[PDB]
Amino acid sequence: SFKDLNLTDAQKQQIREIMKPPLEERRAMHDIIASDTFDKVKAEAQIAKMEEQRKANMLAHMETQNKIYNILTPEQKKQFNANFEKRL
Amino acid sequence: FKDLNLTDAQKQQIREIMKGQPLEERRAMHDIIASDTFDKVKAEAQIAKMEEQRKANMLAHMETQNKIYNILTPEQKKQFNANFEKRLT
Ligand SMILES: [Cl-]
Ligand SMILES: [Cl-]
Ligand SMILES: [Zn+2]
Ligand SMILES: [Zn+2]
Ligand SMILES: [Zn+2]
Ligand SMILES: [Zn+2]
Ligand SMILES: [Zn+2]
Ligand SMILES: [Zn+2]
Ligand SMILES: [Zn+2]
Ligand SMILES: [Zn+2]
Ligand SMILES: [Zn+2]
Ligand SMILES: [Zn+2]
Ligand SMILES: [Zn+2]
Ligand SMILES: [Zn+2]
Ligand SMILES: [Zn+2]
Ligand SMILES: [Zn+2]
Ligand SMILES: [Zn+2]
Repeated sequence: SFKDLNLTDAQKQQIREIMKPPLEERRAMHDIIASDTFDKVKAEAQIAKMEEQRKANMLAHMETQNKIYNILTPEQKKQFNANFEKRL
Repeated sequence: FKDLNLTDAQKQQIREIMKGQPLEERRAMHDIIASDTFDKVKAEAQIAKMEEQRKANMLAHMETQNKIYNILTPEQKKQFNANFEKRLT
């Protein structure tokens, strides 16, 4: 939550600079779920299918969040970390 | 939408299904984000570790939903399947 940190105008521009759900996966889950048996082998295959895309997405997310973290003041960092701890 | 008109035997059964069917990953993520530099190889390791938990969580979720689907009447399964198309998890 980067909104409730009282971002300065410079920080808002910096975040803009930094920042610049497939139905296939649902249909595969549906085929596993709507069946008269639970096929664990087929489910594990399903779960693993978009491993690479997940990796790319989560690396992008974590890098972006790290970049934004590092434009914060020490006061804002403490708030961001406190918020991080009180969520899950 | 649980607009499926669940039999008390069905609901009893569902609760039973659910009854049957952590922090480390989060703190590691936190420590990657709250770091002076982004460490890609470390982030990749965190992501790979999270794939373990995701597989456990997804298998339990699909198994649970499958068990539910199979306590349903033909008309309720049609409805369950229609609801499925509108949902995202
Ligand atoms: Cl679907
Ligand atoms: Cl944490
Ligand atoms: Zn700039
Ligand atoms: Zn579907
Ligand atoms: Zn199908
Ligand atoms: Zn199979
Ligand atoms: Zn396995
Ligand atoms: Zn793999
Ligand atoms: Zn790769
Ligand atoms: Zn993101
Ligand atoms: Zn996040
Ligand atoms: Zn980058
Ligand atoms: Zn430092
Ligand atoms: Zn495993
Ligand atoms: Zn679940
Ligand atoms: Zn089981
Ligand atoms: Zn679901």
